[PDB]
Order: sequence, then C-alpha cells, then structure tokens
Amino acid sequence: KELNDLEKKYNAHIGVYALDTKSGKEVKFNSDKRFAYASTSKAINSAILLEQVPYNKLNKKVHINKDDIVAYSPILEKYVGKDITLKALIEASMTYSDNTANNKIIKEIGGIKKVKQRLKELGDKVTNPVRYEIELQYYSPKSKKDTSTPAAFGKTLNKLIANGKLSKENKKFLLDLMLNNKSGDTLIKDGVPKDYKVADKSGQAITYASRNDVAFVYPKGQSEPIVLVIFTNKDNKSDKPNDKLISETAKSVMKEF
Repeated sequence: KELNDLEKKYNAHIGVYALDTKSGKEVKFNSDKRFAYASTSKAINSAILLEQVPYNKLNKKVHINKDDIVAYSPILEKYVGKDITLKALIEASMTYSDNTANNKIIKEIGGIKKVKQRLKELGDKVTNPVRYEIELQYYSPKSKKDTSTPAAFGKTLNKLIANGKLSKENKKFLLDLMLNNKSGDTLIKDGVPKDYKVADKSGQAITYASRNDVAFVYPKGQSEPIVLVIFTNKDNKSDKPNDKLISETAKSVMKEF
C-alpha cells in the first residue's frame, strides 16, 4: 500500500520516520516536514526527567497547588493542596495524558528552556518547545511553535530511550507504561501484526485534525526495537481526524521490515 495513496484516500498529510535499531535501516515519507507534536512530547519530557533521577529516588514528593492546575488533568485535580511522588507524576502523564502532570515534570527539569537545552545537546535543532499545556495544543501551520519533523523527533526518541542514558530500571518502568497504555489501541497497535509488541504515546492537537502516534515496536523474534514516528494533519482548522489512517500507515510501513 503506497503512502501517497493513503494521503488521497483520507485527504490528509502523512509524515513518517521509522528506524530499525538492529540494522539501522530507515523508512521516510515527508520526514522533514513540520507537524504539531502535541501529547507525544509527554514521552520526551518523562525520559529527560528519568535521566536525572534514579529509580530508587522516584519516591521523592512535590507539592501541588490550585495554580498548577490546567485543563484536562483527570489525576492531578485530586491533588490540590497535596503532595505527589515523581513516580505517580510520570504515571499520570503517560497513562492518563494528564496535562498538569506534564507541566510539573517540565518544571522539575527546570522549565522549557532546560528542555530545549537538553535537545540541543542530543543534537536536535528542529523540535521547538515554546508553550506549556494546553497552549501548545493550538497549532497553526503558519507557526513553528511546538512543532517538530518525523526525522528529528524519531532520532531524539532513539537517543534518549533506545540508545540513551537511562538505567535498566527507569527504561523498563517507562516502556511498561507505554506498553499498557490503552489510549493508543486504535493507532499503531491496530495496524501491526499480532505477534509484535507496541509501546506507544499518542497525541491530538486542537486544530487541523492533528493526530499523532510514536512507538517502540518489537517484531516477534528481535529484542531490538523499531522506532516509529507517525504525524498527520488536514487542511481545515476544524477537520476531525480518522484514526484508521494511522493504523493503515503502520501496516504499510512495517512491510519494509
């Protein structure tokens, strides 16, 4: 199935970057075009924090007040005036896509500027974090704010997590959250073969049908992962996205491996 054909069928724009970490073979399609990354950045922020906090120290607590709360914080709203461990913060952001948990994580790292700084060091000059949740969800094709390209985002996910500086315990804790996440069952998880294990983080911005999924894919019989970045959008501001597009893009791309 050709990807050009998939863009016509759904009337959408597809951006893909896949890297087999075993062979180093790559599959690219509009892999240098910018798209809003939305909530898939939650994975990037959790990883960056886990580089500076050992597994044994995730029990450490942070205080949450009224001022921290942003829209769509299903777990964090129950914590106003309370303390929460860093472990529970990462779980709320990854599993429930909690917006307040993500802003607090970025604060712990030091703020948007420390995140950007870390990306530079990893060699990522493209990913451009500017706003916190939920302003980062307001995408305009005329702005570079909070956008990245499928190639830049995928090489960063490979460096941070697959070939990164995480300890065994931290890497496993994070990947297990991503494997047991039920929010991405309609995406990459829906299009790859049944024997394949998929650890993903999905995303949806408010405008232009911005629907994304990023994953670590384990083919039956291979312990090294295939990193898979799928960013898609439509032409009108108010377009509603169709998840089958991403399931189909994933089935089509996996045929190359």
